[PDB]
Amino acid sequence: MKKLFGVGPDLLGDGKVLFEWSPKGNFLAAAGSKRKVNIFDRNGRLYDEVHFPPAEYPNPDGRACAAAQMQWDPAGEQLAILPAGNTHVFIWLAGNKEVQKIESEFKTQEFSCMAWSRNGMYLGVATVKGNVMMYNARERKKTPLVGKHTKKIVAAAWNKDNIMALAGQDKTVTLTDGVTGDTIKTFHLKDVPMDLCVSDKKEDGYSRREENTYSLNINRKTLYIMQCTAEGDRPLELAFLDTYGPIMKHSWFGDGYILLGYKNGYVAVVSSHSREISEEVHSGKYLDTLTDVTYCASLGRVAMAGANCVRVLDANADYNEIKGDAVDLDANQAIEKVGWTKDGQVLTVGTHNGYMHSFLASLPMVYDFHGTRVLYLTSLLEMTLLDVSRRQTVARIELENEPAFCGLGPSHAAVGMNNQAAFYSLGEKVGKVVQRREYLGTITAIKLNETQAAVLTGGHVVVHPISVEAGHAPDELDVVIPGPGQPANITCVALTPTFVITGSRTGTLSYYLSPDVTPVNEFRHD
Repeated sequence: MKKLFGVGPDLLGDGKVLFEWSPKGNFLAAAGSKRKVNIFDRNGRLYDEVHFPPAEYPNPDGRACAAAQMQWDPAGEQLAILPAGNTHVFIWLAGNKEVQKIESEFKTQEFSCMAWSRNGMYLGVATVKGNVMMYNARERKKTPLVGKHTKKIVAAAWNKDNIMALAGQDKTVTLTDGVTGDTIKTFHLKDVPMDLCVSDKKEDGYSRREENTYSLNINRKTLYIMQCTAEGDRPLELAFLDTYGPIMKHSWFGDGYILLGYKNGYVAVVSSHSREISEEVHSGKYLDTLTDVTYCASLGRVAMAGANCVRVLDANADYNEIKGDAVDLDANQAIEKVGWTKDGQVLTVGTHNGYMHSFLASLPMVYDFHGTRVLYLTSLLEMTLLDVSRRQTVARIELENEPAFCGLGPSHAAVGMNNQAAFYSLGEKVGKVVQRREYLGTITAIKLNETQAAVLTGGHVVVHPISVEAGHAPDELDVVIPGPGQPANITCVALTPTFVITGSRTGTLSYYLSPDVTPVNEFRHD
């Protein structure tokens, strides 16, 4: 991979880096030893800095993390930071930057773990005495629930059934409803778990599509799979080989698969169904240390957390160490948490002494084709007009605006965060700022030709020659193809020099011989 961004022990301190990505992909919150969380950007810039109050139970270990267990809800609206040794839960809003300090309603009781709902409207944060507070995102009220466990709940996860599930130190799994507040089911473990991953167990029979099968890594060696969907009520026993090491943390992923991250660098995958349950489909030695395993369920990428390096396993290619994706770091750190973006853009690597490490994955598909020339992208700052046939660089188009679209015209290239048209000429200057047209609507289907860009924005084919001279404005030069007074129905436009081909919803494939507004032909796609 190529290095995108990385922070030393300055905004984190000389400690372990624990992170979680937003599902939006534009926010990454990394917490280090010092009591500050660095919310990052898609480029890795510091989006927001939050300062914690002095903790009532400060951490005596320097090589650790200030946040006990933080996570992002799968909606991208709130960040629930849970600092270590505190009596508060910081809901960080990604919209207005304000920190919602939710005090503990259990009369100054130290929190242990939290869990985000898959729907996003529910939140359950656990204490070290087993008490779990209830918080709803849609109403902003705090509801205390006194008594769920008798000891510290190490981790917790929600499900799609709105059932609060907990992994407490009292060797119990409480499946309490998030609406009625009643314990629906209770599963008794044999020892102390440390994680809780709730995902579907697909079988060849009939199983429920909602998250109802739970899984807990017990003693960091043994994983129980109890089904609640349609079959059985017992934790179906899994026996794993002791030579592979201890599973430091499991994480359910894929089609019922289990990401068995064995602490000795071993990786296994166990399928979960009725016929064979205890078999290990994936078997291979990959590292010597595995302090963290993780999965992104969009690219099939499994990241390792070794003592010195980070190995990327491509689940699309049967968990192979792609060294073009794998990362070797300096021999003075120890990757404690490794992660992916929830949709997957950046390999996120956190070491034990504050080296924030983040690496751009396989490059995004920001490409447009106009003949053999391809307006593809090589990095988030510059896309590259590079011909496939010649493999010799034609244009390294710098993108001051965010790369979200590229309109490959023979004259210009329109880039921007789907409303800005950062028109980038491809002639005398590569990537020059021709126009910065923050359009009135989203730039849906722009089409650039030798003069104009058919900026189909707001359902209107905005047609305007991009090379606007000094003293002129493209805004008045926007020749709206379904002009003001004509209904807008075009959902794709093929701006060509011969014809401005506009694909309407009504089928009016209009053919404007003059590039502005006048047709000599109009195809009716009935």
